[PDB]
Amino acid sequence: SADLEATLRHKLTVMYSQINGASRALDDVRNRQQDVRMTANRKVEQLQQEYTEMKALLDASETTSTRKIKEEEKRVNSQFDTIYQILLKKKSEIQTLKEEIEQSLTKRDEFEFLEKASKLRGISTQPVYIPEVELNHKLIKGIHQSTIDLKNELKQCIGRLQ
Amino acid sequence: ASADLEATLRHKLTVMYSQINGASRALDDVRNRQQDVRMTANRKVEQLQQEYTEMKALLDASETTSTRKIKEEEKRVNSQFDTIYQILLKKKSEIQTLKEEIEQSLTKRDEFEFLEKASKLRGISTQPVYIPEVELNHKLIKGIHQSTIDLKNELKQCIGRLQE
Repeated sequence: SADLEATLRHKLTVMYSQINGASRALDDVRNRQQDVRMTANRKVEQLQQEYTEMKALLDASETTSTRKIKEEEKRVNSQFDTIYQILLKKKSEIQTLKEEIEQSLTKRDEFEFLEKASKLRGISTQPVYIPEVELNHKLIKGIHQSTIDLKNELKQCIGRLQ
Repeated sequence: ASADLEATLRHKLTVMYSQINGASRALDDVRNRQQDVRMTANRKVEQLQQEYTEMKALLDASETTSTRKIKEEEKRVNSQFDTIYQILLKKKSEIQTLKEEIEQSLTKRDEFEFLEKASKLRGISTQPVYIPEVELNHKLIKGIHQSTIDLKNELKQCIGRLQE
């Protein structure tokens, strides 16, 4: 009769323990869930680094190429600077001989002219000669294409990994 | 005599005067070839620059497209745990309820009340709950992580030879 009530009392006690078992288990799951979140982020942060480091490498080759192009630009515009120099001289010197020859025929009838005149006939001049210079187009093309040949091979790697 | 000389000079002067303009035209010519050289260089930098921008867009996809794949798995697994939590909470509740019921019932002291509360307790499991093991798929993740390294290295090696 009253055995039933006392069984219930004891059961109550066991229940209390089951509840905690459940509460431990619930906390346990919430914690395995965080661990999982941590390990994910970890691996994302890891793969994020690769790409950063990839970008550093691309950024070098880009700069290193750019410079190679600019070095050529500079190479060539230097040659022209040297040609410019040479041409200005040619101009001013020819200018001087014009000025000489002209002011010589100022005084055509002095006896001294026939002497000065024949001297100036020996002083001949000639046009200015731009030599052929240009940007090395094979070198540049070579690069431009070649950086494409990278893009495409980077594309094809992103292929097989993904 | 002096007839011929002066006339030679006249002709010379006009050869010269014209060569002076040749020289000024030649000077303008080089300044213009220099701009052209500047324009063509810049073009080619600006073009080289675009490749790399486009390269970066491609790297930026794969990166995000991989990241998602990892996050999708995270979600996959935390969903399984959500389902386990659900199972466990429902257990806790059924028990906690029946404790509260049985408890306030001992106020009243009806041995039928008891028989009933006894039969309710027979329909509640007495065993632990079975947490199965849920794991992030490690092959899938390693697979990626290493594989993005396998990219870095092959991108490095392209940049090598495609730069010497």
